[PDB]
Amino acid sequence: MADYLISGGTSYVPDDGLTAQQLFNCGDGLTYNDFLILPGYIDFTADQVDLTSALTKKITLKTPLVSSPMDTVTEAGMAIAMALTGGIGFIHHNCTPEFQANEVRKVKKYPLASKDAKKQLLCGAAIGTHEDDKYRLDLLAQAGVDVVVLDSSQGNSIFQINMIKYIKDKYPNLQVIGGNVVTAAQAKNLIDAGVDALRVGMGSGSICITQEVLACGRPQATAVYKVSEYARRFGVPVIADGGIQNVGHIAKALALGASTVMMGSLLAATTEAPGEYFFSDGIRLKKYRGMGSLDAMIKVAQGVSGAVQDKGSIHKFVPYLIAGIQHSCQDIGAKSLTQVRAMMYSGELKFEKRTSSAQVEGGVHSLHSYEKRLF
Amino acid sequence: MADYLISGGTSYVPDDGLTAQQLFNCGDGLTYNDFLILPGYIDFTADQVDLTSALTKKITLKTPLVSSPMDTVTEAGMAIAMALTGGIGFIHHNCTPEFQANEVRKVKKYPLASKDAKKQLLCGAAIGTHEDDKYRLDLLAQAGVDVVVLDSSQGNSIFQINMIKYIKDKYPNLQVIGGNVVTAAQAKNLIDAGVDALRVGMGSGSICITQEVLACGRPQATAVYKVSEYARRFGVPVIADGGIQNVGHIAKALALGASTVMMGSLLAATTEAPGEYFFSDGIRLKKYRGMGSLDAMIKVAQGVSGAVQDKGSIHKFVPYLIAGIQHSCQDIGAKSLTQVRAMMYSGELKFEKRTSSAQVEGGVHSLHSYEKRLF
Amino acid sequence: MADYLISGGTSYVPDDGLTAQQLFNCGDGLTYNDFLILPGYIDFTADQVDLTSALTKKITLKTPLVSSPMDTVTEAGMAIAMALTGGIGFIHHNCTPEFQANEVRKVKKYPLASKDAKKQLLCGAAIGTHEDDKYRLDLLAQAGVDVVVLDSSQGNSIFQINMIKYIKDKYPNLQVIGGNVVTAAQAKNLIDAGVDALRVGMGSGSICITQEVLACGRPQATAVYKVSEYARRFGVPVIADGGIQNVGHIAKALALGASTVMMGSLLAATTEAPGEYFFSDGIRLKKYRGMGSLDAMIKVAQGVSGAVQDKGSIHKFVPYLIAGIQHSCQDIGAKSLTQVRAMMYSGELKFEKRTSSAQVEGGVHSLHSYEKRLF
Amino acid sequence: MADYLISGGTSYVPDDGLTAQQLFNCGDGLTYNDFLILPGYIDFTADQVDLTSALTKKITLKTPLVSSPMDTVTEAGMAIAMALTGGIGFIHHNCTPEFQANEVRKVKKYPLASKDAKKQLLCGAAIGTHEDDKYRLDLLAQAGVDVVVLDSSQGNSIFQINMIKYIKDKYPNLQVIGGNVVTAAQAKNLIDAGVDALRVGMGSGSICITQEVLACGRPQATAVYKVSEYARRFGVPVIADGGIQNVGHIAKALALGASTVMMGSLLAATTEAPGEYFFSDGIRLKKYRGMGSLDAMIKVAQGVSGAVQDKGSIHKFVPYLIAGIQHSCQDIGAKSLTQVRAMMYSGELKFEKRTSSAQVEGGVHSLHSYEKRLF
Ligand SMILES: NC(=O)c1ccc[n+]([C@@H]2O[C@H](COP(=O)([O-])OP(=O)(O)OC[C@H]3O[C@@H](n4cnc5c(N)ncnc54)[C@H](O)[C@@H]3O)[C@@H](O)[C@H]2O)c1
Ligand SMILES: NC(=O)c1ccc[n+]([C@@H]2O[C@H](COP(=O)([O-])OP(=O)(O)OC[C@H]3O[C@@H](n4cnc5c(N)ncnc54)[C@H](O)[C@@H]3O)[C@@H](O)[C@H]2O)c1
Ligand SMILES: NC(=O)c1ccc[n+]([C@@H]2O[C@H](COP(=O)([O-])OP(=O)(O)OC[C@H]3O[C@@H](n4cnc5c(N)ncnc54)[C@H](O)[C@@H]3O)[C@@H](O)[C@H]2O)c1
Ligand SMILES: NC(=O)c1ccc[n+]([C@@H]2O[C@H](COP(=O)([O-])OP(=O)(O)OC[C@H]3O[C@@H](n4cnc5c(N)ncnc54)[C@H](O)[C@@H]3O)[C@@H](O)[C@H]2O)c1
Ligand SMILES: O=c1[nH]cnc2c1ncn2[C@@H]1O[C@H](COP(=O)(O)O)[C@@H](O)[C@H]1O
Ligand SMILES: O=c1[nH]cnc2c1ncn2[C@@H]1O[C@H](COP(=O)(O)O)[C@@H](O)[C@H]1O
Ligand SMILES: O=c1[nH]cnc2c1ncn2[C@@H]1O[C@H](COP(=O)(O)O)[C@@H](O)[C@H]1O
Ligand SMILES: O=c1[nH]cnc2c1ncn2[C@@H]1O[C@H](COP(=O)(O)O)[C@@H](O)[C@H]1O
Repeated sequence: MADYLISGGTSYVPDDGLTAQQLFNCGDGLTYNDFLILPGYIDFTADQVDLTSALTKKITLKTPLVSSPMDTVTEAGMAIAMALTGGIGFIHHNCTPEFQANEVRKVKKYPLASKDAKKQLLCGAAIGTHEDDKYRLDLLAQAGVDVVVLDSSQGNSIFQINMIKYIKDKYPNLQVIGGNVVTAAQAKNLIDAGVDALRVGMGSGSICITQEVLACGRPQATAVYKVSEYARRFGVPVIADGGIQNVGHIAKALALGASTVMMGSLLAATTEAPGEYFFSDGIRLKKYRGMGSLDAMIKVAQGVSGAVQDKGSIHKFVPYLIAGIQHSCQDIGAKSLTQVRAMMYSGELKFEKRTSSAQVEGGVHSLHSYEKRLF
Repeated sequence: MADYLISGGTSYVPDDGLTAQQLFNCGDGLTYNDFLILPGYIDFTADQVDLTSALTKKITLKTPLVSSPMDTVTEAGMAIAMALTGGIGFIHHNCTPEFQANEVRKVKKYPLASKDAKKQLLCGAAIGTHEDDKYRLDLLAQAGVDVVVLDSSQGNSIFQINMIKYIKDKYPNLQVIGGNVVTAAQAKNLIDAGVDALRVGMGSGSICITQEVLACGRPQATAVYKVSEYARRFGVPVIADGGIQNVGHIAKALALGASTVMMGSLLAATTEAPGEYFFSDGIRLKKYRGMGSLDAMIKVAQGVSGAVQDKGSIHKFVPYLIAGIQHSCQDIGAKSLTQVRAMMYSGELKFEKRTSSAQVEGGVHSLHSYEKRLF
Repeated sequence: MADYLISGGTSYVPDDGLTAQQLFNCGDGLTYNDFLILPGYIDFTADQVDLTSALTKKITLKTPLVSSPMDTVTEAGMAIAMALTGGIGFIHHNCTPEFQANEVRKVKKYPLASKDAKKQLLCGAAIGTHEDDKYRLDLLAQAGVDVVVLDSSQGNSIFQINMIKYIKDKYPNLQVIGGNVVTAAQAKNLIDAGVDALRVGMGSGSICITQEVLACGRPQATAVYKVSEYARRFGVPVIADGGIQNVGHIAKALALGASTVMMGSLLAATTEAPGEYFFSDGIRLKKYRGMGSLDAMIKVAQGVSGAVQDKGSIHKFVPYLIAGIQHSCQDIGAKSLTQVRAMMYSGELKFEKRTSSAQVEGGVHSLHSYEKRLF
Repeated sequence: MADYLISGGTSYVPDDGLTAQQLFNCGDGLTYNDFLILPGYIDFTADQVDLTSALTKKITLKTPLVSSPMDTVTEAGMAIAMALTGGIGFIHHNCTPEFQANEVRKVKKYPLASKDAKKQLLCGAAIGTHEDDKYRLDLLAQAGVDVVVLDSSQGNSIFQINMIKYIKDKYPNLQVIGGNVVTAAQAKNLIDAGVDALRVGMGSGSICITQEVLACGRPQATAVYKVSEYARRFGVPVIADGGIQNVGHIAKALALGASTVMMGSLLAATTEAPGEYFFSDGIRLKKYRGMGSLDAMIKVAQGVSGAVQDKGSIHKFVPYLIAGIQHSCQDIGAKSLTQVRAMMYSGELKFEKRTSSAQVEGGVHSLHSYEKRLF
């Protein structure tokens, strides 16, 4: 009878909110803490949200947290902790090739464990783009790296396209990560070159000053939406880096179309981070450089050198991140991240822009003094 | 792997077209032959499209074609033909009450057959709104009418609300058809009164001049969309009358949210139409009056008296109408009318506005002479 | 110095007009005689405009005029005249398979000549979609047809995708024409199936009533723009049929992104058209049926049967069409049709919408009596 | 074949971003750090970007960095350093005429060297507008100044037009710099007066308070776009001053249509700056006054007096600025500044607006403490 015969299954569900296409075609450069996600319907508990998310076309992870190839964030002790909790790591290329191959060998021998066909835990390693970096890839492949990141500030070079053509005939089983891209044109110029997964976002890092120096980049959330919108046409996941201070930005990045979220500062200064601790004004903190900083080794500095206070160990930290992600996906109303992105591209999951006074009341306000403890 | 993990099930499906909400909020008064439906995907043959569509909250028909309570369109010989091919009829109230009760008795004794629980074919009968028309309803209920139409040019009266309150306590099993409404406010003021199904559209009849005389009404397709949009919130089907010359307007009316389509001129001058034929200039044609014409029996004329050439019998005519509806629902890409409306309200089924030169090339053009034969 | 150092090469060139993307995102359903092309700069004569335009991914023609597979427009005597003047023909499938294979054999044995590698003039032949039409393709391939048209009113069926998968492994050198499509979604669902060239436009034929009957289709010029916009992403030409009464609509269709223009009524009633002439009211005219008319051989009629007055022979007619196309491309300001489409997609070639009174003064007006002779 | 015959040369290149005309017609007053430039395609190294940019209609420089005629920024020791690294200087007019003529004589006798026909390095000198300043120009022409700046807060006076008419008949080979203009109307009222190059921007200086005092001016980037848009119609370069703290604003100013960038505070407190150093709270800093400050020599103050910490010498500083400009032009994707402006006015180079939270994450964030070293 009529209660099914008019529409069928779908109830009314009023039209409060903006969809993602309506939000990112107003022209404004929205970042993470500039919009938010409207809630939906809950019919499931929090702990039964599966965070299965693809890294490349062939590589699938159990949780979408991947780390960033920076010489103060990832080495072997980092990648074992990221892969052991279900993510993946990327050993930086700011060292000698035998050192990077040694560390990839170290992590590859060694619950949600993210292991390959031969039951060893996964590992990635970023390479450069210059001609001498073809020798690094042949040392990383002998140690058996599973995925490589063509680490560059600008991903639309003829050099990176030539490197992708160099990899996709000498190693047909190896997965490559093209980047960095922010616009859909340079997404096109890499997906036709054979990239298995893009890496979106330039300028919005916690240490990047390349928007302040080179006048280039774009706001982060618009990049994550408008590259993933193009990249799902060809079945290519994207990776969002930079701009993450908290678990809310991870949920926003996953909701806008990113598959995994790459984090630099939020995993910096852990126990598994390279380097060691030192004290400044009584606060235990570990230093955190950028790749384009002039502490890399007439040159321009696309980054700064700084320090971050510690946050303990990762095995007590990324459980908080994954628990925050499933609570956010509960309040959104989807049982998986795939269902989050399906509800977003289907127009069901609706967003809303957030003004400046709305931002300053979204946080902590109207208190004399507070202490913010997250877990 | 990634081909499911980004979106899942839903492919890309580019964003060509306007949805119905984007189409009917431009402000323009679009009618039937002023927009059209963009096609979709076919994975089914034409003849397996089921046209099951609700008439009221309790009454379900097998095909959405219902007839109009006009004294030159429906009597017993009409209603047996409409119910016998799966629709329903409405015996007009432009006669004495014993005549209408006699004809409803005649049709109720007497494939897709539209029969009740006691296996007799369904029948409706329109009543007035004045106080003496309470005696007509008590004669039609003794003959056992299944649904009644509160036939009025303006459906938001206190008189019609009082008649609905009079019916919904003396006959709790009887179904009522409130109308005519064109705006969502008078949809609200009847659905809270207890109407089982609305009847949308004033002024857009083939013989109505009440837009030209009383300056009231609205364009038909916008009425059918904006009342059905309100009426599906409460599980109330709507009926669209007027403006139909062809099977294309039936498909457009069903796609915009109407459940059944009421037709006056397209079933006028059939063999089962009341009256008899006469010849004028060698063309066999049967006359067709309007209810608000001054040939009803200081008064204003809300209708004209005219004539329509014949179209044979209904049992060879409504097979053409239902075959046109399933071909249109094939080209749209939905297996049922319920799926058509679900794709429309879900934003999947997309429309496009059509300009004046687009209308004049949509029909027949650039020929010396042609003959248009439909079946 | 500064006259080159500010911009370089590009002069000012003020911003009068609308680009094609700005024109076909206002939402309106623009057809051919509803907009027009703003002129540009001339630095070349008319006769040195080359009309080289691709039919499929592999087939290239010398002039973009192709004919339509209709049983009153194309047979062998038509296809020899179309191929002999540089176009191509498509022998209709409204006959027995041995008759169509015989006529394709007849045209394949037999200046701008459009010939293959073996120096015989090209020929196409439309096939159906049903299972028994697999036997027609194997008879047309023995006679050596160069391209086939999957002739259908709706090109997004599972049946046509299955036919394309059936052709693209049994005949890897054969070219297929998918259609008919009007929206970019069904362009996607065929280009991934392996179509070499799309055929855009439904409803806008000179004899189609399928917008008036099945409530489906879209205005023609918006279809030609929005499918070619999607189809040039994958290097797939499109073919525009219907809506052409004159050489102006051919120039508008080629400017919006179509590569070749398929014409039904404008080549009907020629000397090379099938059938024979007859007189009605003293005018020599030849009949012209539609495929969906009920004169094909419970069924709906998607077309009408009519007649067109004669226009002589093609060898005196298509020189007028190609001369009109190069005069239009002169006034636009591009030396080739490829340069027309490059100027259109680059935003250089600008358009302007045209209102109803602008249409009625664009034609002939303010005269007592006139005679319109075109060549 | 078809891969060239549809469009030709131009690939798809999706439509992500806003062009400059779409950006500066939203009405908002965008400045430098309020939008940014989307990247493009790289097929060239950084060091082969030529920064050849015109100063006037006749004067061409090798790098677009010019200095500002302020009595604490430019004297002879400044202009030799600016011209020696390829730019040009402007000796201020806040002194006696014999002193300015002496210093212009000093700089004119005395790699990318910016030299005239007689192989001496170029020099400019600003003059006033009052009647006694006609005597300054006749002393500067005897020492042989190559270009003069009519230094004024408002460039649309009858006084400055009379001075331009006074110069362009007594010195037909001398180049004049009209300014300051911010709107296209006062660009028109000077270009018809005979200006060889405009000087755009009022109020947006690092020491100007004339927006806070005289309620006049406009945001800087909109001025640089909307005067250069008018000025390239007549082949007139523009010079952008004020609002520059970094090399990113230089790249944004050059991308919006400026030919050279005039900088006041970014070259203040160098070794070649006039005056001498002093210490305040342990930081070596040199004072930096404004021309409209009441330290010029009932009057209103259009400027403030302040101080800037040192940045070393220019011969180690402007190599950083030019290296930042060619890295920015690499990431944009153009081999020259002329190609940057050609891609901008052609609609190829696309921009994007940047919100407030996008600005606060574009810089350094989420760190405990950092040190920002640029080279
Ligand atoms: N958030 C971001 O995306 C971002 C932004 C800025 C910097 N960074 C980091 O800063 C690091 C350095 O940035 P980068 O791109 O300048 O490093 P890079 O060494 O890859 O680039 C150096 C320059 O050389 C050019 N190049 C590439 N291949 C070349 C070749 N064969 N020959 C000559 N030149 C070649 C590049 O165009 C570039 O201008 C990167 O590792 C990146 O991770 C990241
Ligand atoms: N397409 C349309 O919707 C449309 C438009 C115009 C006319 N019509 C047809 O024309 C016919 C006549 O139209 P109508 O509405 O004027 O018929 P009606 O007899 O119902 O209305 C007559 C007038 O009396 C008023 N009325 C209702 N109840 C009353 C009561 N107890 N006491 C006093 N006045 C009362 C009504 O407001 C109306 O002004 C209708 O049967 C209708 O079918 C239809
Ligand atoms: N301008 C246009 O695009 C246009 C519009 C209308 C009609 N036409 C012409 O009208 C002709 C007839 O139109 P048509 O599409 O109905 O012809 P058709 O025979 O191809 O279609 C007949 C119906 O059968 C279905 N079909 C396809 N394959 C099938 C299969 N194996 N089994 C069962 N059903 C199958 C189709 O969906 C369709 O509903 C066409 O040749 C076309 O050229 C063209
Ligand atoms: N970013 C900027 O554009 C900006 C803004 C404010 C101030 N400034 C600086 O401040 C300095 C002083 O500004 P200013 O324009 O007031 O200096 P000014 O001496 O040129 O102007 C003084 C006033 O006299 C008027 N004037 C010009 N010629 C005159 C004449 N023959 N007779 C009488 N009056 C005449 C002017 O209109 C002005 O009101 C300028 O050197 C300028 O560089 C720059
Ligand atoms: O030196 C730099 N300048 C600008 N961006 C950088 C630099 N080094 C790394 N990045 C990017 O910053 C990301 C991490 O930033 P974060 O997550 O904000 O801390 C990395 O994944 C890189 O993409
Ligand atoms: O007299 C009248 N004036 C205006 N509308 C009328 C009149 N009589 C009937 N109608 C309406 O016209 C509809 C049928 O019109 P048609 O389908 O266009 O022929 C009926 O269902 C009534 O709603
Ligand atoms: O029967 C029909 N109904 C609707 N469209 C048709 C029919 N037959 C052919 N067509 C289309 O009409 C086109 C030619 O129409 P014309 O060029 O306007 O004369 C053909 O190429 C077909 O795509
Ligand atoms: O006194 C003043 N008030 C406002 N603007 C000034 C003044 N003096 C100089 N300017 C402008 O400020 C520009 C330099 O400012 P800056 O580059 O922001 O440091 C100069 O080129 C002048 O156009």
